[PDB]
Amino acid sequence: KGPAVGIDLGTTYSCVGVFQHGKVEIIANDQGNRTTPSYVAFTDTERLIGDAAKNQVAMNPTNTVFDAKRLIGRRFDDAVVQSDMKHWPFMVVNDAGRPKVQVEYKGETKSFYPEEVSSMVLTKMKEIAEAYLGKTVTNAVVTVPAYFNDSQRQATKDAGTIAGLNVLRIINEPTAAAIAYGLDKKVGAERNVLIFDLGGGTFDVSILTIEDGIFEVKSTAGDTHLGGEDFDNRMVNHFIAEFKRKHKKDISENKRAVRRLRTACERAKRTLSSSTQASIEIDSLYEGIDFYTSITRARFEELNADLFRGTLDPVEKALRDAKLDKSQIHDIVLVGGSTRIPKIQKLLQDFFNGKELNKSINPDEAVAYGAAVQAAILSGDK
Ligand SMILES: Nc1ncnc2c1ncn2[C@@H]1O[C@H](COP(=O)(O)OP(=O)(O)O)[C@@H](O)[C@H]1O
Ligand SMILES: [Mg+2]
Ligand SMILES: [Mg+2]
Repeated sequence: KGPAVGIDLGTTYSCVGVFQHGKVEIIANDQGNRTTPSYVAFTDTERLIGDAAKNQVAMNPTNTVFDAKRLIGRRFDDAVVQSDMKHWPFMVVNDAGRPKVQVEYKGETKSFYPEEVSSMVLTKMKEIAEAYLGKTVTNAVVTVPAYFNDSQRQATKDAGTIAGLNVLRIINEPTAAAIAYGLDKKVGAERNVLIFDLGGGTFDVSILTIEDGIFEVKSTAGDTHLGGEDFDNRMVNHFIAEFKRKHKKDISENKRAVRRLRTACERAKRTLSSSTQASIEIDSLYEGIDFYTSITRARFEELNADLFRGTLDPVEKALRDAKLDKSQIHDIVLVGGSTRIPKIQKLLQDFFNGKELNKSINPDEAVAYGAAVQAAILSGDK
């Protein structure tokens, strides 16, 4: 038993919540973080997961694993797996039709099914909740993309059982997100909700119709390769070029420097959702040279402008596929870290002619939050 937890097992970041005393507690990890990166690192001594794993990525490119969700419940020959393989710095191999991640670990070669990597991320998530709860955690609602097929669902469920979790339910991320706002508890006459989920690596738009607490996916739209990482990349390019003019050199081909630069860019991006200017500071970036710079919000918004404006296309598409008009949407919910960008909130709001957004719950926590809630309903404690 214990309390049952909600866990958003995310493409790039995951989050665990628990409903207690009438309230969801989004649980902070060991580093104080309310979301934890979906990273697994192998070194010659130890196995790292989350913040630890990501914190050393620039140092250990080829043995740090991530993106395991893009492999979950799929076969090695899947054309999606085949193109994806070409951007990961880690080695992916075929095991009798099944993809496996191949790493070096303590000097030995080892290999893992997606559901095993995802099981390690769910372990770190279980242990977060347990350290907060001072209890063993056993029961969990785990979330998945609405477009997820029965096999993808089943492998995630197995990710759970391998982490030593009993998965009370696999629920769609955009439904969780609607639940966290209490949208499944309105008044009779059926409602239309749009979930606008812009994450680290993926963009999903969902239209959900809610009839007396029952939830139906009318349409889903989006882009499997649009997310915060892409805005970070437009920044890396700005900065690679900036070093050329300032310091008369080209860092492009140094893996480590470009990664370290990636990390500073990601962090400065987060600051620009709150401030109009952000500083970058990197001791000894390329051959001894220190990099000090800044980036304004206007220039961030400039490097990314097509990407941000373009997020409105899947919105029109999803509205078209749901046989719905703009004016027929009752709530718009923001899900995903990137929806904290004021520009994107401006595009989305303008499109909906001034309609208010549901944005009071941190968008990178709304999935886990609704899942925490649904988990307490499924345990009886709600
Ligand atoms: N404050 C912010 N402003 C802009 N981007 C943010 C902010 N906070 C987090 N992000 C971006 O959110 C993305 C993470 O999305 P999130 O929903 O947490 O993960 P996932 O897509 O894996 O579910 C990352 O690219 C991250 O840098
Ligand atoms: Mg997500
Ligand atoms: Mg708290």
